[PDB]
Amino acid sequence: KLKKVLDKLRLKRKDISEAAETVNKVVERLLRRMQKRESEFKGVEQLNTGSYYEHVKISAPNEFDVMFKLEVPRIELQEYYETGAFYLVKNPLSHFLEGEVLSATKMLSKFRKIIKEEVKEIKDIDVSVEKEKPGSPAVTLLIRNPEEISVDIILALESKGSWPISTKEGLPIQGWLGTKVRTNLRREPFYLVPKNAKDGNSFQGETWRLSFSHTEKYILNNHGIEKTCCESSGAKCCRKECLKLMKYLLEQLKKEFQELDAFCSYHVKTAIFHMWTQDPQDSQWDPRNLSSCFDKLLAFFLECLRTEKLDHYFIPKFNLFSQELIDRKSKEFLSKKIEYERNNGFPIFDK
Amino acid sequence: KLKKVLDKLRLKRKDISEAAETVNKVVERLLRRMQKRESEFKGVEQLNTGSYYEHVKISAPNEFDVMFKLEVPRIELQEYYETGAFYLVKFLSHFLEGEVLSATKMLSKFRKIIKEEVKEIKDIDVSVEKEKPGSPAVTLLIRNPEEISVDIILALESKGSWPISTKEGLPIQGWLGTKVRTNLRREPFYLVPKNAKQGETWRLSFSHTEKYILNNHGIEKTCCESSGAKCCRKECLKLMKYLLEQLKKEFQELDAFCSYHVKTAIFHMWTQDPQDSQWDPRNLSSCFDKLLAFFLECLRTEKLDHYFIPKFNLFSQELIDRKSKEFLSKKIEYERNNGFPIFDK
DNA sequence: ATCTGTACATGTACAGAT
DNA sequence: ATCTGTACATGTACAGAT
DNA sequence: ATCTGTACATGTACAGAT
DNA sequence: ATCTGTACATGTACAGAT
Ligand SMILES: Nc1ncnc2c1ncn2[C@@H]1O[C@H](COP(=O)(O)CP(=O)(O)OP(=O)(O)O)[C@@H](O)[C@H]1O
Ligand SMILES: Nc1ncnc2c1ncn2[C@@H]1O[C@H](COP(=O)(O)CP(=O)(O)OP(=O)(O)O)[C@@H](O)[C@H]1O
Ligand SMILES: [Mn+2]
Ligand SMILES: [Mn+2]
Ligand SMILES: [Mn+2]
Ligand SMILES: [Mn+2]
Ligand SMILES: [Zn+2]
Ligand SMILES: [Zn+2]
Repeated sequence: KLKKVLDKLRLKRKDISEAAETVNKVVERLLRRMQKRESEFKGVEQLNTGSYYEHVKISAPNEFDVMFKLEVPRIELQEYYETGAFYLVKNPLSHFLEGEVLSATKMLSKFRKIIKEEVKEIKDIDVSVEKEKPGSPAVTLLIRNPEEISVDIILALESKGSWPISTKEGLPIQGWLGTKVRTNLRREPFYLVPKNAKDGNSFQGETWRLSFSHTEKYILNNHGIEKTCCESSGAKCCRKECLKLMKYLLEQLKKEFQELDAFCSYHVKTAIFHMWTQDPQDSQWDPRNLSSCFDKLLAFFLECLRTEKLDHYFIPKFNLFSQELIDRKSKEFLSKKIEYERNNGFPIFDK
Repeated sequence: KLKKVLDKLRLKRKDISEAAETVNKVVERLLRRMQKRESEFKGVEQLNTGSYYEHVKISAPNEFDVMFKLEVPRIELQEYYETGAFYLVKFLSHFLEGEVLSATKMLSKFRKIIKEEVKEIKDIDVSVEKEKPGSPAVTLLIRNPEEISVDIILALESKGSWPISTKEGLPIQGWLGTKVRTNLRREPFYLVPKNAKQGETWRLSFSHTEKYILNNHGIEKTCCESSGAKCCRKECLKLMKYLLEQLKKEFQELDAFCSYHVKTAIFHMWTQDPQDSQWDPRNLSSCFDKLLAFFLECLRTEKLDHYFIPKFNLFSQELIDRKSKEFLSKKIEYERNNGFPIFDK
């Protein structure tokens, strides 16, 4: 029943194969262009992230996320007004500086210009660059070989120092993945992507946001308290399956209802990270109990909506569901929709 | 009772501190000599190994193992007979015996250098132990004034795929898992100048892999961590090591046995019984008793396969006589059936 | 002659197809 | 249950640069 | 190239709580 | 007796400086 829904959401190998071949060609060509001698982005490296590379993409392989990450040694960070997530950042990049402050907007604008130039010279493939969207750190490619595929090329600064202080009590995996895992994860770099809002606030053009997309990918692919969870000599859990179901519920509601424009799949991802922390035992995600596991995720998400509280998993003081970011009305609208589907056998899964 | 024995075997923080301070001085000075000096071993790097660095040393901090590992440009290995563990090495040109990199020549120069440097140490009472023909180590004897031995082990580091003899080894797939096993086998492998029984042959070492396993020994990621549950795996290893050590002190008949037999056996047992709840501290007695039963079965079948190299039998007749295994069997069974009176010594 | 940034070589987990 | 395409970590060969 | 600084894992040690 | 919290000690991966 839920299993039949998962059957419908499963990607097909033929679609995967055809989509990846084209995405890989485009991305490699753009990455090579970035290495040309006079490029401010020479030395940028690729990191594939997001649902496709975590194996939780649903319905079709039609949206791919790729970070083009540039190491920026000897950075000093200044927190933007105690928000925990947003920072000012203070030589190939000297053209993007205003005094000692690195402009996210100048740097993103040049990045976009280079990508557009290279895209125009692709005659192989039907590909174009989507109009910039406010609040996005990405240059998005629209590929039509024939099926529509979007690729988000995300500009990111790489810093190898210790993670900012706002993350100190974040990543609360000690009871689940453990202390050695958390220590090792926090020794990896952290990333900053352009905030890129057009909201008339101070430093609009120069504000960067923390990204832990690499850490999140690791977690999704190494998600059990037991080392053998979902391995060929261990037991299958239903953690990724619950994430896929919850993502589908949101995707379906969002297609129908403009009232839900403020919500995105990262809200669901964040909520399930909290549930995986609350219920760390693999036996609490037994496949035989798929319905009750999905049901408890739903109940948890409803509580987050109704109490207006969903803390960023890495930055606990940052509340993704504050009234400042999302209206009461929107949260209540979504709450009623979720409770309806839950209590009437998920008719939206049949559409 | 077993817990009281463990209390006696526990190292004291003050002894640890005093022993490590002296060991670290001597080791650092030898490692530095191997460098800025125009030695064939320039670029050798330190890797601490064995029971002290795995936190399973018992009784006193009086025996330390250190590898001085040298990366060597793509070598070619030829298995010695079909021993699995021993190899001739081809492509430091000073250490060739017509094209083969001689374990004896290379170890001899290494040992010469260490001896020379040791003679110039004036602040610490340290000497080099007479060479043992079976040993890949240059062994130091420190009087601190307590007696401390340090094994400085020369090792070639190779970054290639592990040799074919290890293909079915490291059988951790059901315990630590496939990602762990794959990642482990992506690390280098080591060759130490332990001769086959000759002079040119080298032997495989996985001391780095063994150390990782002892530090990451649970099916659960949180085993023995501050937000997980304590298991009794290392405590059973300590107890079994002490039983062998005590029997070996009393009976010369047991000279062919060593702690690495016990280590190998418990690796096998941890693979057979992977679940952390099968090693609950409340069940220390049962756990130690099943380790004993397992070891007795290894003795009775004359079979103890190297954990990494399955065709290498540490209990073959060629290495250990039938009578020696039977002698040990009887001793172990006596201690087991009389409540371990040797633990009270 | 050597050095090297770039891309191929090797190996296998994950999960879809049969 | 087996077979099989993709992703990806790490080793290494080498055209072009020095 | 080498070396120090940081962070926190692994331990010992012991009082107070359970 | 064990568990839990704090203090005190060593080992170790790796960034950044030199
Ligand atoms: N607001 C945010 N805060 C932190 N990280 C974010 C974020 N938005 C996106 N990300 C990161 O960037 C990745 C890609 O984002 P999206 O493409 O928008 C979604 P997704 O996780 O890939 O699933 P989907 O594309 O199937 O909906 C996320 O997986 C997450 O790691
Ligand atoms: N026969 C062998 N084969 C492979 N590796 C061996 C070996 N003998 C010793 N080693 C490696 O070298 C390490 C140190 O060896 P030893 O000092 O002889 C023992 P130990 O494991 O340190 O315990 P112990 O010194 O408390 O008795 C071992 O732990 C192992 O990793
Ligand atoms: Mn995505
Ligand atoms: Mn995206
Ligand atoms: Mn030792
Ligand atoms: Mn030794
Ligand atoms: Zn799982
Ligand atoms: Zn444990």
